[PDB]
Amino acid sequence: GKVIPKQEGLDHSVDFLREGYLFVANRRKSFQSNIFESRLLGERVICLGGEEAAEVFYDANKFTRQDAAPKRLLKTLFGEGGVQTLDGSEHTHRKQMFMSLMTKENIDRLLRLTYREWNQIERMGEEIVLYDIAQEVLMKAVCEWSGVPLAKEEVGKRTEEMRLLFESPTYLQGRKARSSAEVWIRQMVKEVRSNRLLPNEHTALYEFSWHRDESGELLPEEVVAVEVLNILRPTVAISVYVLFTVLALHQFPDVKEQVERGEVSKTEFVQEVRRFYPFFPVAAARVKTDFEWDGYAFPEGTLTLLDLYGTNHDVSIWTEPDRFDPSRFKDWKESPFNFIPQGGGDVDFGHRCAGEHVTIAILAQVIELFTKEYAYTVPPQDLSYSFVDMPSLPKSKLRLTHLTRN
Ligand code: HEM
Ligand SMILES: CCCCCCCCCCCCCC(=O)O
Repeated sequence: GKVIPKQEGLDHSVDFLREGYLFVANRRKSFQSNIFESRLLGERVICLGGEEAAEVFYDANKFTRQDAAPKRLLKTLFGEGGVQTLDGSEHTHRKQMFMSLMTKENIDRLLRLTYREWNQIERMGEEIVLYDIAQEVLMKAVCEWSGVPLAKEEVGKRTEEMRLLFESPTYLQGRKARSSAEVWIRQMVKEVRSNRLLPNEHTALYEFSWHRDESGELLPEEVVAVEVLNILRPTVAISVYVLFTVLALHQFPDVKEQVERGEVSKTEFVQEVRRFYPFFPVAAARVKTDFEWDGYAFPEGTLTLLDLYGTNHDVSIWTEPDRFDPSRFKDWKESPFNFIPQGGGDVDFGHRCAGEHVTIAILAQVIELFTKEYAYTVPPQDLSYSFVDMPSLPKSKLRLTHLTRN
């Protein structure tokens, strides 16, 4: 029989913009609570953080993603009708559609495509901006991987579009991008179902354009365009983690040397990059019907936020969360709720991120290239990144000089 700590005032949206990734964490410390209530986007909002609130937030008996995501993110970042917006058996079936791609062999294909693209950054020369090059590498690799025709002369435009999507006046700049992208891919989709274009099996455009939902029926063309965009867009967004991974290599020379000696694996270095650096701030959902957790009352329909970054730095879960220390993962298996940079819960039956294996494999290959394959200088520059602006980026965008093969 407890009261949920409540912030006074009519609107805290401005405060959420002011404090970004530190909003939930500042209030969890301030209140000394894993739960509190704010007002934003016109509504009462319940905020949560930590292992046990995470396990509750991913309890499908208690929470629903139906109408959870705000319509403006549907407009710019997520797409309408996507797997994000789905329920029960329908969601399980479509989520199995995404997971069919994440086989080891199909990811191997992707990683061969990224290696081949990366191999050409020796082309550009003695001075690269890593964020730009990463985006273009990833865009060409993931377009190829998904059977998506991407001509050379249009690589700037399409990669730019995906960037405005995952970085979403600028609001409707991102809106315009989403529209352009969606008709591009919708176009290609109808050329697939009418045999004017023939993408390979085990690619997203092929397997999605042909997908039969649980009725036995193909999906609408715009929905297919959305589901493809939910692979193209976040793969390019991996560029942010590329920046943070090379930054980690430069910022923590001792762990870099432990990576090169094999004391810590590449996977573990990647995990600690995803835990240490901010990227996705909160997941969202809605109380299904009135329930109680921990003596607290959740009213039906209440929008609810789970703190991903904050949970990843939770001092009750992690020893010295503020130290970059990949050895914290060796040998340590995470639960599905204590380490959640790309969502919590079970991937196949919950809304956890589809692309985690892809993310980790691409970042591990980056560690290999930027320690063993290439040599380079990091000149003095602004390598700081924001805790309040979303998403966070090292300011200089990682300017590398004197980049030569080892
Ligand atoms: C190749 C790269 C990626 C792919 C293909 C991908 C794909 C997806 C998909 C399909 C979903 C919806 C899952 C569902 O509704 O069941 C999702 C959600 C999500 N993704 Fe990823 N993503 C990628 C990269 C990333 C990156 C770089 C981040 C950075 C933090 C991230 C974090 C998340 C989070 C937090 C969610 C929501 C979890 C939730 O709603 O419970 N993903 N992703
Ligand atoms: C309620 C979610 C607010 C997110 C606002 C900041 C955007 C950072 C997330 C970008 C991650 C890219 C992955 C994706 O494209 O789906």
